[PDB]
Amino acid sequence: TSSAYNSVYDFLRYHDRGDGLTVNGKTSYSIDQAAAQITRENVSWNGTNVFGKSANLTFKFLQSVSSIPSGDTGFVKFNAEQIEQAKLSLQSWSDVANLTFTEVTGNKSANITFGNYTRDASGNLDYGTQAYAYYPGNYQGAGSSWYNYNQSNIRNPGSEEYGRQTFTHEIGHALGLAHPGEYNAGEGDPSYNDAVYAEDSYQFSILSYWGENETGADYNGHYGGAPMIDDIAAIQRLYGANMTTRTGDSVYGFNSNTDRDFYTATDSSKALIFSVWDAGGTDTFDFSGYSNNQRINLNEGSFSDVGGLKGNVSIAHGVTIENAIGGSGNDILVGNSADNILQGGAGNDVLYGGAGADTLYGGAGRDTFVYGSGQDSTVAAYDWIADFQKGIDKIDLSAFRNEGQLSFVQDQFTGKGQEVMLQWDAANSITNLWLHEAGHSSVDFLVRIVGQAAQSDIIV
Amino acid sequence: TSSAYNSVYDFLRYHDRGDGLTVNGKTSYSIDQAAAQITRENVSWNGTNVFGKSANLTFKFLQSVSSIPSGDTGFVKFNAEQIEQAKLSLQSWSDVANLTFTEVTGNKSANITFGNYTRDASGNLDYGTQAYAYYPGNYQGAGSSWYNYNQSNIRNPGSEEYGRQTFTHEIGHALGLAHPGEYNAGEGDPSYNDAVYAEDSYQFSILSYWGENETGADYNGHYGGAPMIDDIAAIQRLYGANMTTRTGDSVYGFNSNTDRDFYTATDSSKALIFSVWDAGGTDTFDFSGYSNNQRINLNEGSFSDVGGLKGNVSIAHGVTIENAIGGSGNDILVGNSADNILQGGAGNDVLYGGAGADTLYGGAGRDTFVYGSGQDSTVAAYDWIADFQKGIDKIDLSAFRNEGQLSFVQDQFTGKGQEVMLQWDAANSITNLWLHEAGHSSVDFLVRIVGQAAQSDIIV
Ligand SMILES: [Ca+2]
Ligand SMILES: [Ca+2]
Ligand SMILES: [Ca+2]
Ligand SMILES: [Ca+2]
Ligand SMILES: [Ca+2]
Ligand SMILES: [Ca+2]
Ligand SMILES: [Ca+2]
Ligand SMILES: [Ca+2]
Ligand SMILES: [Ca+2]
Ligand SMILES: [Ca+2]
Ligand SMILES: [Ca+2]
Ligand SMILES: [Ca+2]
Ligand SMILES: [Ca+2]
Ligand SMILES: [Ca+2]
Ligand SMILES: [Zn+2]
Ligand SMILES: [Zn+2]
Repeated sequence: TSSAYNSVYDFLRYHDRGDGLTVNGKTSYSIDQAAAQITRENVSWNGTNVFGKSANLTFKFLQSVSSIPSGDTGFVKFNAEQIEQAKLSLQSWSDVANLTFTEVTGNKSANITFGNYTRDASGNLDYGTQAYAYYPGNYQGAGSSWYNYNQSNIRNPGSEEYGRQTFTHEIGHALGLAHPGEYNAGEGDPSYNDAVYAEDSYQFSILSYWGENETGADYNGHYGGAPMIDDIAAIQRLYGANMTTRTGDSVYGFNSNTDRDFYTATDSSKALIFSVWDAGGTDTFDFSGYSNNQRINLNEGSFSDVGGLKGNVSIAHGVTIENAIGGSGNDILVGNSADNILQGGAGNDVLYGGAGADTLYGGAGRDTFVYGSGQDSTVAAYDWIADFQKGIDKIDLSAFRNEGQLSFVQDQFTGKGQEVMLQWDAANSITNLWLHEAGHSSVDFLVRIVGQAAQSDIIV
Repeated sequence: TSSAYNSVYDFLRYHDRGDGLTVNGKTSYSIDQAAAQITRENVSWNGTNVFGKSANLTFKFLQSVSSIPSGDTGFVKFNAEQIEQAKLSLQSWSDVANLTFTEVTGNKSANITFGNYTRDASGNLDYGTQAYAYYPGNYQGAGSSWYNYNQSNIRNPGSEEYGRQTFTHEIGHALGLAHPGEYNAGEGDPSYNDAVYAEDSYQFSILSYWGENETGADYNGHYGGAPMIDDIAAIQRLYGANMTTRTGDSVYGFNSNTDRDFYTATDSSKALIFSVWDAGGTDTFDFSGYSNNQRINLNEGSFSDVGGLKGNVSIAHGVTIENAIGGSGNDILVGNSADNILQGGAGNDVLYGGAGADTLYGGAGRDTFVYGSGQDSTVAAYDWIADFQKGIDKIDLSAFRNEGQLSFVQDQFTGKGQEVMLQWDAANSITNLWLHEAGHSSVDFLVRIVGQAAQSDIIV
């Protein structure tokens, strides 16, 4: 098999997990096992051991306090930028789980509160700690979240990414989520070594303490400010999935119509770090503004390498994303079982539509359109390649070698199977590529091509 | 399991074939085995043993003859109605296989010719025989077809359905197709008993000699005038499939946009008998004008009971039809793995979307929406039921009993699995039906409903 097919084969297994694997010498958890681990405290605003139940919550920016439940002192109320960013974090949660958030003021009590502190119980300045929060419950301070105003990232969460991230994280605790493992700041000096399972890192959960690098991802110094894939599954386990979110045709990345900063890149220097939740419609990963070689996977639960980062984009369980556009780099685009439109852009790209009737544009450059199986392009649901360049692009059928090397025939099939034919339709200017597969009584594989193709453009 | 689910279960297996079955005490052939049997003469206009190769053929209405190759005499040329109907038959073939037909006149030779006879070699009137034709080849008379002008059905093929049928049949021989079994008129007195395989009947092949009744179908005295399912597979085996036919959104039945008489019903007294070939687009079986209880299946290779007939509609191998509309009768509509829009119409209908994200309208009456498995409506590709009537329609989940009887919960899942919940979204007026299936760690089944539904509308 060619390296183009191999490159797809391996990318499809990027960050495989669960199923009794061991990664970094640790036990590997599936999304759902990570999610049960994150929700092990079994507490939510609906009570203890209540799962799959939605909730309507209130939140409040404290303007003063009689005391802070941790004993810390030097209260300072949220400034305008902290308020705007905290609302974005809340929205990043209610986007994915069945939660509503409504602000209250004055003397009304609230499920989730926000406030800063600046000193410890002794009255001494604290410039060391970052933030903390209290689980849902009926006790004094339940749901309250607290942030160290002496940290610039907390004062400026809109310009310092760790601040927004910290907001999303502490709100997570305030909704009932725990760290993926038993560890907390102030309690010795834990590390990724103490992780219960391999996927305990920022790549999978912003509830983690560990950098995405511990799992092989690399965000180049940036912090995603929104729930990651296992966070989404966890919060949904507690409160149910939100099926009203972005149910129209949604575009993520460049030219985004999400009105969400963490899904939006406005120019090539923007870093994207997100796990997408999308509840309906025909959706596109538009990564067209980057020049880096990217690897984009549209399979649910899978990770992509976008914009020069590694493992920075994923798609949540229960989500189907249909289209992808690469950039000017040499990209790999992998579709899912749906009907996908894949656009490689400039650069020399590898596109794989997988199952379903996909429509493929290699764009400029020397592109390869890869078929891993007869089920990729059946007659009943055939692929189109819409911009094929004779003598420049390639169609890769090397995967079929596993059942006998395919041979070309000019205009008739012998019946021995494992033959490929190109047929030119002069009236429409379409080339039909037919493959009569071993074990098939009828000719069941077809890719239609808008343009001419030569025998030497087909890799067998 | 309910009788609604059972009714779907059985309909899905209507006319099962191949796979070592025996039907009517005979060996059952698959479409492809029937097709190889029909093409056993191994001859086509491209020569002997040439398969999968397209052809550009000519045809001619003889105006006189020096002799007729069978020895029959009393030549009479085609009349205007025979010419129009013969062209429709030719078109019914070139619609499905990669053939073009071009008429020639004067002294030019032609691949396929048409002419009538009226007497035998002795010069005596023949009012008994019907028609015959000669296989492709290089010999004198190859491809010629001949019809008995003393038969009113041959003179009036536009008003007498057996005439048009006979045209399509003899043209079949002229393109290289044989009877499904070794038998021919004049050669003793063959019958369905002599059939090599069970599916040798008009239900499957208009090359057959045997009535559709021999296989349990019933066309109420009508004759389909176009290639049936195994005829399509056969002709495509010889000449390749025609992928340019009806590649837009095509509607079959009432309100048809096919401009084909055999796919078109203009009012409720019209009988439909067809096997559809369609090479692309989003297509609809519109059977809305009938009052009979109908059973409509959108799976490729499957048969339906339409307009009060039995087994009169099928879908050819390699074809995907997406939508169906029933009539005022009590119908069953079965979808395929694609995203299907199913409309039951009036009457009490059973709809089953099967896999994919389907959108279902029960219409007037007491309708049942049936789910046979978790894969029918995953969160990633969920069904909509768009006109659900609380207290009138039903959603049938009885199939899930096979893995434990489903129980209802009001607003939270226990985690034991096999529970169903209805959730009302007041802001949008949508009810979400969630099913947490045994063996699933997350909640993976969802049907969304435009309208209210009661617990007692769900059949577990
Ligand atoms: Ca969407
Ligand atoms: Ca989608
Ligand atoms: Ca590219
Ligand atoms: Ca696909
Ligand atoms: Ca390219
Ligand atoms: Ca190209
Ligand atoms: Ca495909
Ligand atoms: Ca069509
Ligand atoms: Ca279609
Ligand atoms: Ca009906
Ligand atoms: Ca379906
Ligand atoms: Ca109905
Ligand atoms: Ca109804
Ligand atoms: Ca479905
Ligand atoms: Zn924490
Ligand atoms: Zn015959």
